[PDB]
Amino acid sequence: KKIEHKMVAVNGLNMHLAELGEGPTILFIHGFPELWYSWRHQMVYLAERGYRAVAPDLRGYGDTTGAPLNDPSKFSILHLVGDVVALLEAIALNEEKVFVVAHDLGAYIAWHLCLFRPDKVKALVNLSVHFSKRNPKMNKVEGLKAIYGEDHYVSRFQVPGEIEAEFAPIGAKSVLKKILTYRDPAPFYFPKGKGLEAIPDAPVALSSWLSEEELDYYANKFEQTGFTGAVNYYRALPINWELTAPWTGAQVKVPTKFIVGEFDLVYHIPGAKEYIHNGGFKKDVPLLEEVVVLEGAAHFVSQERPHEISKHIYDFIQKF
Repeated sequence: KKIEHKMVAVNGLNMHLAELGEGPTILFIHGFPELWYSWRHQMVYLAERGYRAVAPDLRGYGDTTGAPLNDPSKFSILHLVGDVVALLEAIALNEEKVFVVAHDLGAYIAWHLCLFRPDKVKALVNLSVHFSKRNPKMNKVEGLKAIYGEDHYVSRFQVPGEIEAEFAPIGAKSVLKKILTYRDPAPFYFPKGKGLEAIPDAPVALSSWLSEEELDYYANKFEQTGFTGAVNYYRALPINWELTAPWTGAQVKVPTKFIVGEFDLVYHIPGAKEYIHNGGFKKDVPLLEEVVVLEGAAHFVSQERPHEISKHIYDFIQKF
């Protein structure tokens, strides 16, 4: 009937889980700066078609508690995959393998889940963030800084306290509205002191997919938690690069479908389109099926194009 919420002890956290439906499990993993709630439309669509949809708030987000906000080292990709493995052990006890659907930093987590524990995943649908072949020369923060400079969001998120202080006088609702409705293919810039002024606005009609009630759901949660938990994922990127050196040259061996919006800023990182479409991606992910690009859509595809995303998930997982 209705979406059920519970709290589950996992990997030192008290994790909030939302759940709908009965049948084979699909784990949904949200992105930045989002919540379990970003999957609202898919949960309904797949539950109606005989699956059990489960979507947690990740470490540092929403109603999930226990991670120390003052130590970004506890938001490493090893901690995060640890969370997910523990979650699956707690909530999918009689399914050796489950389906995984993920978006943005959720997809970053999912790629590493499949590297570390392919035995847990039956098939994967990842949105927005393609596999990143580890660059042995430098970490991702340094790479993106070399391209886009110091005001690039990844660079600005690095120093603890700074982006939090930038957002404080603006309020969570304005920050989330600006990010959620963003449509330009350039990365976000947060120059010191300029608030949201360096972020262009699209015509209002292009965000009619986001109701005021939906926006308020996010704004209310983030008013309470703040942004430190979410931003700490980016502060951990340098250590993530060091910690993942053992998987140089390793392939993801799980059957995979990848989907991205035409206007997604990640899709416009220099080299990404080449990697995705011209063979590199398929080499790292040998069971990657045909890549899907959603024409006229931007980053938040699960909410902007819910039917297309829901159906793409259903059609993929039905093959198994």
